[PDB]
Amino acid sequence: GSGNGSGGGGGGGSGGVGISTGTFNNQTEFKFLENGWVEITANSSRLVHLNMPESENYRRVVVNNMDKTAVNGNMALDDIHAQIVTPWSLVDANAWGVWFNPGDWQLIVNTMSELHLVSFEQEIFNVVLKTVSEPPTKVYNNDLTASLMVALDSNNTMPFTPAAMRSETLGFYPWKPTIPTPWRYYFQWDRTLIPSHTGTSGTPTNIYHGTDPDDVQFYTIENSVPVHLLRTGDEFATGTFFFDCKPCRLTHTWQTNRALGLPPFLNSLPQSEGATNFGDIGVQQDKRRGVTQMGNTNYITEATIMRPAEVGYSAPYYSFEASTQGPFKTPIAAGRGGAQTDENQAADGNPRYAFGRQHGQKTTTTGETPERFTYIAHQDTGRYPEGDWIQNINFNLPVTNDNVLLPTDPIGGKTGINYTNIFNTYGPLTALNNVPPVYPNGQIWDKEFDTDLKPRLHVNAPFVCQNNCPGQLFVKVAPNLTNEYDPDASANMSRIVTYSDFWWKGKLVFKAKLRASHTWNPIQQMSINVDNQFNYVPSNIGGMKIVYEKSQLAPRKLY
Amino acid sequence: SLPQSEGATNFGDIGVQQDKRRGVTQMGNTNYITEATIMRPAEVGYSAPYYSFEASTQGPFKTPIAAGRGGAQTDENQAADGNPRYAFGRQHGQKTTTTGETPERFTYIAHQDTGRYPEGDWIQNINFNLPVTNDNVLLPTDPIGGKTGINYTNIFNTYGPLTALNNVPPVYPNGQIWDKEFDTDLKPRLHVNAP
Amino acid sequence: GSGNGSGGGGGGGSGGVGISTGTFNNQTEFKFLENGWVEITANSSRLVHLNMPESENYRRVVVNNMDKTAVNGNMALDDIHAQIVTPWSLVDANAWGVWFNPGDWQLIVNTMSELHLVSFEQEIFNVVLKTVSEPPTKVYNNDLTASLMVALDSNNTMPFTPAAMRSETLGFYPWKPTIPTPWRYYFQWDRTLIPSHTGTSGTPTNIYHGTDPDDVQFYTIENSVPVHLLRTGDEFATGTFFFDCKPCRLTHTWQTNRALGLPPFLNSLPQSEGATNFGDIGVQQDKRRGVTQMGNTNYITEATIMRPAEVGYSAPYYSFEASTQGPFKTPIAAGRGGAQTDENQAADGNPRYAFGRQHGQKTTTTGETPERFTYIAHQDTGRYPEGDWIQNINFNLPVTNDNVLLPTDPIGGKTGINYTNIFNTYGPLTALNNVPPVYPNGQIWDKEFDTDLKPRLHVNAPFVCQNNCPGQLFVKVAPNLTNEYDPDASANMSRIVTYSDFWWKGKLVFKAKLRASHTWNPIQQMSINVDNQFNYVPSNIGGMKIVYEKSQLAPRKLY
Amino acid sequence: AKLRASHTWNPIQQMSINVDNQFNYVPSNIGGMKIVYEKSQLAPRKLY
DNA sequence: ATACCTCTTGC
DNA sequence: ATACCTCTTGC
DNA sequence: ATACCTCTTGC
DNA sequence: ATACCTCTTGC
DNA sequence: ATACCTCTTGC
Ligand SMILES: [Mg+2]
Ligand SMILES: [Mg+2]
Ligand SMILES: [Mg+2]
Ligand SMILES: [Mg+2]
Ligand SMILES: [Mg+2]
Ligand SMILES: [Mg+2]
Ligand SMILES: [Mg+2]
Ligand SMILES: [Mg+2]
Repeated sequence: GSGNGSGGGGGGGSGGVGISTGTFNNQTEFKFLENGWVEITANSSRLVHLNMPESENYRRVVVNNMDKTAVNGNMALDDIHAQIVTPWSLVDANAWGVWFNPGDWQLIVNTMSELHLVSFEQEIFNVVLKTVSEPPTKVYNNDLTASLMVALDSNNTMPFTPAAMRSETLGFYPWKPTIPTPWRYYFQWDRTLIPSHTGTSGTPTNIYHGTDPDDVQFYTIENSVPVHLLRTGDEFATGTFFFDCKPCRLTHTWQTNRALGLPPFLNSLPQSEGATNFGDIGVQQDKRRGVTQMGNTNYITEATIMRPAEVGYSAPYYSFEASTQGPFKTPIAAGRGGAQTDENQAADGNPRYAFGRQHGQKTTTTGETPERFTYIAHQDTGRYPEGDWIQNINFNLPVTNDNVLLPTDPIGGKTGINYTNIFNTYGPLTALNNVPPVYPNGQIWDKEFDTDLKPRLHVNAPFVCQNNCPGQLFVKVAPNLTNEYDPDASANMSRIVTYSDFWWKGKLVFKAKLRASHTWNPIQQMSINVDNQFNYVPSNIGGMKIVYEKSQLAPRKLY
Repeated sequence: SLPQSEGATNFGDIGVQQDKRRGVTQMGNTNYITEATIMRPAEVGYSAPYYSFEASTQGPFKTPIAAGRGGAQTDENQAADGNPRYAFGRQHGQKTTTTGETPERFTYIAHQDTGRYPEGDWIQNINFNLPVTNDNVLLPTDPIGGKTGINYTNIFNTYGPLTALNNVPPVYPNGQIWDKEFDTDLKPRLHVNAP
Repeated sequence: GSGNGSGGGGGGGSGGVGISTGTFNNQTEFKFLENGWVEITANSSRLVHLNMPESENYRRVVVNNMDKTAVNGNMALDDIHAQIVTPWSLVDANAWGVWFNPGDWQLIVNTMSELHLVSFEQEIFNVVLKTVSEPPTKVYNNDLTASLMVALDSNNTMPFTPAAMRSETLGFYPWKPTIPTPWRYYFQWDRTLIPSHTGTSGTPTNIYHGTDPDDVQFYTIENSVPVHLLRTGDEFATGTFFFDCKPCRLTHTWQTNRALGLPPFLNSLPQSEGATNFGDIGVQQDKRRGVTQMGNTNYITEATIMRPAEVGYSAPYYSFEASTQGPFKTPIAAGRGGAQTDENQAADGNPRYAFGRQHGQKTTTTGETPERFTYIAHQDTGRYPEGDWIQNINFNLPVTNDNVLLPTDPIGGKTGINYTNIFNTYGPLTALNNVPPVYPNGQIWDKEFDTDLKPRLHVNAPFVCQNNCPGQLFVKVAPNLTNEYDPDASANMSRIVTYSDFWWKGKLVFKAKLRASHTWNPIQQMSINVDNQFNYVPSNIGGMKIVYEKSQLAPRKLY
Repeated sequence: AKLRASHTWNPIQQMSINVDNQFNYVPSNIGGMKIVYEKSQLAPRKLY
């Protein structure tokens, strides 16, 4: 029935028991420079809460949903894999929402034309630790001398696990607390699994072989980073980090192979208004002057005519490939979009995000179903397979069935397939763009692969750091023991129930550039209205939510 | 959900409905999120036709690969496309005393797990309604062009802007060490004969 | 039902109540220098836990398992001895495992050729003390003003008790806490005990005489070291210590007397492959040219021929000798090894380690039986007695039974004995090596004897400090009293239940040298594989273990 | 070239001799010689 | 033109 | 802030 | 350590 | 006080 | 008197 004793505070220049060590700031600054450059500084802070780990051990676990895949035709459902599980927790902040609110986004997006990522740093403070002790009256006392541990993997020794890919970054609301996630990482494993269908006879091999001892790697924080111990008075801070990576644009393109170059001169123009009064080239398709890449005909049509190269490309879908560890969907860059979609035509390439209350779902809404959406980029660089086709070289037309392959004809005798599903047109002439950011649920920057050769882009984030990326930040509560402890014993050790709270504050800097009017007509711009109006404000209860928004609004020539 | 005792059957469990999990995919239609669905930043390795022979002005020739294969599902017998094979005489490794003019040989199987296991591949209809119907899926089993011993994986290709991979590794002692680059305007990102 | 009061923290430059005083680091550094020297720096930290002593007294206890020895034929089982028991606890860290993990070991061992011990220092911090107070609800409160005591025997006044000899050093896992052991030391005593056998009639004298007052020595910390008192804010640190001792090699030898020098020229060579096509010297054994140490014959054989000196030596076993205080096994240097062993032939010289979870045994395994092993060095410098023999000087052969003594003939009329059991061949020509390290359970360095003349080596560790060795570190909880205390009273004093936790961190430095290829064939190297693969990783539960590994892998000429 | 350094807790793969291959590295009683092939990228590295 | 199984008892 | 059982590997 | 809804009544 | 799996983007 | 959709490859 004691308060513990209240203990007394000694005082240095950067801290003590009853001395704050930090300052809260989650404010965003725009600073206009000469020539239309802007320096955007975004501050962000949060109160973070964290419990002691389940157990102070590292574990090696295997996951096995064999049963589900055992089904036949449920290949895609495979979740098998191995992983190391640590006692540490990770503080990840890589995600649009952590840093900006809508108002901000708006601005950026409407007035700028390109954006560069500059630097970033973070710090922790006002640390606090309390212990619970318990008729179920729970009491809480500060444990003045206990500690919080912190480690920053600046060397990037640990494997990299961006958490946004699972919606586990921090929260997006400055005024409400949040937490870090428990850290874990992939551990190697061999695995086989033969695809099958409903109609498939017997049991296609489906097994977990084990682990290529060659491929083994087991890391630990303890052995690789220096751990800091903070007490309340303590505080920690990373330096400032600078990024090396390309800029990101905020404009989208729209021309496709069809709109490149000099359109054909029309010998004949309409003479009155009306949406049926077309113009006419006025020349026999087989009599026109110009250039093609087709040696046989004399036809020259908007679809035949030569273009300098090729925007976009086509690839297989839905493709699953498989290697040593099981199958996985083959990614695309492009996505699709347009008039012939409307989220329902929604296909391959468009990404889809799913998430919780901490990241956008309405706070007050009950029921644990995740909120979702499919981002549909503005950039018209994807494909409409249905429109594709292939024909015989003789090119005698109108064309015969025997000389043409359609998205309609079935391949391999399977009805619901056609060449477009296994087609691929990437090649030296291909040209395209990087994905666009996705607010607020998009990852912001990402690490590059350590392969000898490399992707030309990643699909999860727009900024890929060329060199090293900022090291991960882990934390964890220091074990607080009871008076009984026998390491020699097999049992798990008992600890005092302990937990901690601390504030975290970060600063992320971008640099961008104002855009300027070039066309006569105005352009698209994000804006509020009666329809969405409520998405941007709390409910009479404090309901909040963050809807997704687009990024590359304005157009730009492609050529 | 974690296991509570040792034993190679005590798996852990995510503990969430596959169609209820949070996260990201590159698939606009479902709500499924599985280790195979989930989005990855890009793609290691690629898949290519085999055994492919192409032909130009001077005759046909095998189309080369970078990757090779390897792993648990091989053991030199599964040995396929990509793995290189060296053959040679006494001056270069074959036992000096051994008589008989048959060359000694081997197939180098790299350690780097960057190749493909075609059998495992598959393709399905966009509607992605599953478990899947035969009509909506193409397998390494179904025969293409009406030829039994063929399937899409033989003419498939997945190289693309997202692809990522490594250079071959050296091969002692029979590997070439360095090599000249082609005088074309555009160039290979690597050669397969030397590092 | 109070929290004690929580007390308030004052602040100096090196500490306070809510100020951390240390940094956790258990990381290992390799720093490559010019000429292939490396500086290996190994850091290591632990959370140490410690309870108040059973009693604040020094006691003088005698141990007596008379009964067991009383048996007859159970001489070896004698455990008698005297000892002082202190209230202090000892922090010992002298043991391979404290400092390196396997990964490390690997490296070292595969790429280096010799290793030197350089310096070492340690420190303690983030001290904490709590008190337990108690329906059995135990509550824990910090006692802000209580203290921890610490003493460092830099003068080496206390008798030296390396704890690894009993597996009581600290733990080997950075991520799990551990503890110090209770300190005690031998106290002199006189004792007699006549060996006997099963078949032995009556009661062989078997007694504890007492104590040669001459030989008496009783030390106390208090009277010999300065004790520091740390409070939470306090922290302590030893200087840095430098070792003076020989290097240790990481290569083993293999030639025996048989492989020294110029082999005999073969006048006749094989002409085809096959493991039966031997070569032939081609000269009558009694007609060859060369040198022996045998004046009588003319025989010259690989076993007769003279060698420059003698590798290895032979000694009695199993020998027990006895002096003033009872019997004890006579130690050997060599051990044995090879083809004719396989842990089952395992004899005299090979050492055997036994230990708990804190030191390698599987953490999850239940049941208090110790894990064990017998280290079998790679260096081929031991003997195979069975092979030995002795013969009459006349050397007329083939030899007669009357002229030869075998490992088979029984000595003293005892069946199960032969000369080799009491044999000894050490002598001026003998040559040999130091023991090799034993990871992870081996002691690392050891003190030298204060005798006028000295051992040429120790068997428990490879590094013996020539001068002084780093002083022992003791700690102990300061008595925390109740309000009642009467020193004048005979009863034991009552104390508040108190205990403490603190982190300890050390740094140990070696310096080594890279090795280089010299032979055509590759050599042995430690490596992982399917078979051992799991020894190096945690179980799905957090099971851990550390298997033993070898040290002198590569070979080296001996001559 | 550049020396490598330990980073994981577990040791890694390493080329080594043993009873099985032992003879590949030495001449026969006749002078038989041979050179077997060996691997090159033994150790692992994160890819990401 | 020999230095402790390389270069290198060099520099 | 460890030197050969003190102070004191100081001075 | 408050300046006209940011940074910034700074520089 | 984060740099490309150590020390060490140090010196 | 042409520089990457302005002024402005200026200053
Ligand atoms: Mg650093
Ligand atoms: Mg570094
Ligand atoms: Mg393997
Ligand atoms: Mg592998
Ligand atoms: Mg002193
Ligand atoms: Mg002294
Ligand atoms: Mg006497
Ligand atoms: Mg005496």
